[PDB]
Amino acid sequence: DAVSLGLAGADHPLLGAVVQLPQSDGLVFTSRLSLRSHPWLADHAVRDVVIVPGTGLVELAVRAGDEAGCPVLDELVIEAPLVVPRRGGVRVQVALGGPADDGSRTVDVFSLREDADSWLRHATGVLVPENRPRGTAAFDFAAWPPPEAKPVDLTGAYDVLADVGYGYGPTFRAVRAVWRRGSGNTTETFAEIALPEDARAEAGRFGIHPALLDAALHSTMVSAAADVRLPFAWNGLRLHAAGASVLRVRVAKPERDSLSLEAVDESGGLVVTLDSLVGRP
Amino acid sequence: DAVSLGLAGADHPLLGAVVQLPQSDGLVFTSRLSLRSHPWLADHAVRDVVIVPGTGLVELAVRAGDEAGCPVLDELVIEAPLVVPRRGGVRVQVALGGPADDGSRTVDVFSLREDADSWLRHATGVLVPENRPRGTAAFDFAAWPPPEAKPVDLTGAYDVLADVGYGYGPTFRAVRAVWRRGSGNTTETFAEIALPEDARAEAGRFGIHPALLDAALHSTMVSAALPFAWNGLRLHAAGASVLRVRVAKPERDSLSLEAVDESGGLVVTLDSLVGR
Repeated sequence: DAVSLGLAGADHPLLGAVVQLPQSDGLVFTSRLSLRSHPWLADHAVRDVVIVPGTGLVELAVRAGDEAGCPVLDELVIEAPLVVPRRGGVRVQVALGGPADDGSRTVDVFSLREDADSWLRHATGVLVPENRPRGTAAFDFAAWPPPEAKPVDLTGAYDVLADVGYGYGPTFRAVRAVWRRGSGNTTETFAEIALPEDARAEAGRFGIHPALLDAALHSTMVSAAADVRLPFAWNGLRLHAAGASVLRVRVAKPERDSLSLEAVDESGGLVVTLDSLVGRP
Repeated sequence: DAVSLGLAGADHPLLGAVVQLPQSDGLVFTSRLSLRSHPWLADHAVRDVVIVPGTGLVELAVRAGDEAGCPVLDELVIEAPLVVPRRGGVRVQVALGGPADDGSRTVDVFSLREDADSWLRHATGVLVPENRPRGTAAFDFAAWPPPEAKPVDLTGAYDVLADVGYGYGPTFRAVRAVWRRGSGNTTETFAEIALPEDARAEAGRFGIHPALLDAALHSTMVSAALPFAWNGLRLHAAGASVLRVRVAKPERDSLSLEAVDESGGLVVTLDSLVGR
């Protein structure tokens, strides 16, 4: 019970408690993750090591920002994998700094393994207030699949990814269809993403289920696998509608090493936009 | 429970949890106080309002320091009283800053009532590492009561103060005997302080029970029948339940304290508590 200890409950599937820090006008979220308390984390493992996806860190950051009325993820840099131990727990912390004059806050994500004597930083970034909302998706998701987009046969793809090193279990195998359009840096990837029924109830409690956001982006790899790197730098991430479980997505390339994302729900309402994601080996 | 949520248990009767803050090398202790959870708190009330004693805030500050290797309270300035609701809880926070080159750390005590939208600060101060050898009492407590000190009949004294608006309940009525030496600004107050039966058993849970320290200092009020800045408090021994005490006045508006246990061992020294 968070409240009997003098904190508030985070009401969130990955986070335990939040407490304000009146001294700095900041706040801090606390959590303990394990494979026994969060079994579905086992469904994202890179070379058989369970690591919290980049998208899980994004969700944590945006949940913290939203607590303080700074829902926009201006920037997030992923420093070091948040390894979940195959037995035991790891203590997690999301730290939100006090507001600057523009109202922007720093956000950092830390972890402390049961064995450890020092915390490890996993991500550091900046959340900003929403000065001006978006309204509707820019891309025409109503004309679907998009004209002249060629469907990709997905048969075998998630196996070919596992071989290369990407171990997506059932929770993350959410790419239902992929179409492709264009060739070079003008490549567009379109996909339908739907979480398996096992993840559905959880999905509703997230801002966006990290597996839904991960699949939205890893559709590009699934696309390629039918003919390792991790997310490095996130820029301009906004969550527009909470708790989705099924998406239509367009993924494109602003530069040769980067992705942008727009995703809508089946009613055509915006769910997530991402200005830029840069990756690294 | 705390570990479940990503914190550590505080193992202190007035604190719930503690967590490090790697963003700042600080740490934060969290708590919820209520008269249901902490019934003895009701025994410290001013004009019918339950206030966490100033000594309570000292006890939390030093416990927070202990956590970080900064056990000595260089300074604590009390700002707004920490009111305990008659029903439902009040959220308390003790915030400890990162270390200076000193090793010294800031300490701040806040609270949040059940629907306020803002925190109130109650106390702010500085903790420092223990850089001095184990303490020796300056005063000869073994010659007791002191030469030329006069006994003070305490009959009805607590009741006097209760009409003035100091509601000391059973837990806080711990002054047992008082001797007085001198008068006005030069007076030394010598007292035997003992927690009552029920708080006495629990005293081992505290650094020093806030009622015991409160009574150590309010022996002056009892003898005569909410302070501001603490300076230079060292807790030499933990878990005391009975004291011999000398309270003196460094300045006409302040008190100083030395206290020893029944065996003569130093328990707590306090350079000054100032009123203003």
